[PDB]
Amino acid sequence: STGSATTTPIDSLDDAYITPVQIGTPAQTLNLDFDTGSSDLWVFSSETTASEVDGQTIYTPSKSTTAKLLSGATWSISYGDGSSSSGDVYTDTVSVGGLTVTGQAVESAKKVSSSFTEDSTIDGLLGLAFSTLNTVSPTQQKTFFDNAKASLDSPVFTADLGYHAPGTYNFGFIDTTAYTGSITYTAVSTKQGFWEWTSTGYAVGSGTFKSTSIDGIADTGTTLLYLPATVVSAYWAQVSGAKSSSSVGGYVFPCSATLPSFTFGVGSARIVIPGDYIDFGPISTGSSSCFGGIQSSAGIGINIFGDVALKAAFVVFNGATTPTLGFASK
Repeated sequence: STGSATTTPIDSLDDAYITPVQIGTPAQTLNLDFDTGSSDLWVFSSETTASEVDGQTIYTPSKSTTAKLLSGATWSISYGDGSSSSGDVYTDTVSVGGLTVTGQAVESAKKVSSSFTEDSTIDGLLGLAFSTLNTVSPTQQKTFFDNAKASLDSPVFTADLGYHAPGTYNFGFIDTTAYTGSITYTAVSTKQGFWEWTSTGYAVGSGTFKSTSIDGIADTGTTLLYLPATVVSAYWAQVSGAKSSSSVGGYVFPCSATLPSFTFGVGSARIVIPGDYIDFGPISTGSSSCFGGIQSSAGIGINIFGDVALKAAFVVFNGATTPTLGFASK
């Protein structure tokens, strides 16, 4: 089997991407944030505290003939941005892009933090990291990918995120029309439950490439590119008037600037992030200070190749017995 679904930016900045997902029978379509940095499929639901719902579409298990309470199971998750959610668990039929899993754990939110409530466009998350990170207790649950894997034509999914445009998540096949050149594969460590890999270095603009190992994760659920302070300083030093602002919470730059590109290494291959991908616009409405898309990871504990980096590539998440990542230009 295979699946193919379009993923759409939630706003003009590509802050996140939503993908429609069918849950239950008859189908209830929710727009989920596919997150390769977490491993829970959770949704706004008929159980979510009413004051914490503001425009999201909810899953109502009582209206699904295939929903079953997963008795005794609870979940609770906290994300890198300080957001959180928790609740109970149903199993139900879940389809993505024509690929169907029966018996998928669908984590029904009873509580969500303010950032979720305030984002009306995101109806929940669909985690695509390794199932060792799933938070369901007392019986850990599998991701949609892990449950689909054995049925897929190839044990892979691909992320093809757009810049200010829709893109695609494919499951079970690699669309050889969706990228240019060849795919370079690189080793993955699953030790922390993430798609963790080591970049071979970077360049700023037309500068020379610096060969240096940068361990980090491929995370579709993180907007920005978070790298070591040395690398980030080197990038923003090439932008007149850029500075790190403790009041704003990262590097800002004059909105009048033209940003340089940023290149990262994948083995001997190179992925180039155009400068415009690194512009996240005014810090507040009407400001002439703009927020940068490359930020320091120093206060995180991990480097994160988030959407800024991933949307410059066609990315293969190879879930074979020995997982690997692949990157191609596009």
